[PDB]
Amino acid sequence: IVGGYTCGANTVPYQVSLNSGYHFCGGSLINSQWVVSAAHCYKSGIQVRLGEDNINVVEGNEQFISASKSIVHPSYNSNTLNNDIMLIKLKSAASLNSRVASISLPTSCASAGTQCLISGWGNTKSSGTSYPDVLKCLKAPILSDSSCKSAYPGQITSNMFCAGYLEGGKDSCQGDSGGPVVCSGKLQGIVSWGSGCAQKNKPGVYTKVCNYVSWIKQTIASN
Ligand SMILES: [Ca+2]
Repeated sequence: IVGGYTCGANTVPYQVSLNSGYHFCGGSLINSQWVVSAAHCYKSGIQVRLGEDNINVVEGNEQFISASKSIVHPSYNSNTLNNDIMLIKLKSAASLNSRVASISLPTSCASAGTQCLISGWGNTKSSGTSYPDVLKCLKAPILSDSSCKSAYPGQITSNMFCAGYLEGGKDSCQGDSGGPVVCSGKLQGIVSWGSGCAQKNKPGVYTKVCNYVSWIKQTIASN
């Protein structure tokens, strides 16, 4: 997250870190046994880390649980990033409390102008590299589809939205991918892609979760 603020420990209780020896992507806890992330974060050997603030220090609220199954969306396209969404089943259920909690799926899609909260452990610089140990947060609005398509001609599908600031300076970044965009208490986006981070006229692009609720619910019910 570029241009954000330190969230505070366990203030984003649905945020997870995906770990394969190191943090590589975020995700969101949607019930006690399932996480949703970005398909481009797929790899084998995932440990899901719940209850994290500092990802390099054991602080006392963590739960570390291996994945048993990963399910990339049937229609994910790695070249265009269309359908950039993946479900991860935990080997055992997490213990839920005020510091480790699920986020609700949306019943309706959010409109442009709605303010959302984006969070992650990704790079904090638009030039160069500095990775934080503690969770960072950013408040940002959903942009109109017309603004989004004008920023990224030929690249925005109906399964994507832009959020952020056309003036730049505040955005998600590398290492935030897979993490949550929460608006009005519901999961509306997944950090997906952008051109650099925090550049003028290049806001972040997010997977539009409201298009996937049926697939998510059916998949959980059967797996
Ligand atoms: Ca920790």
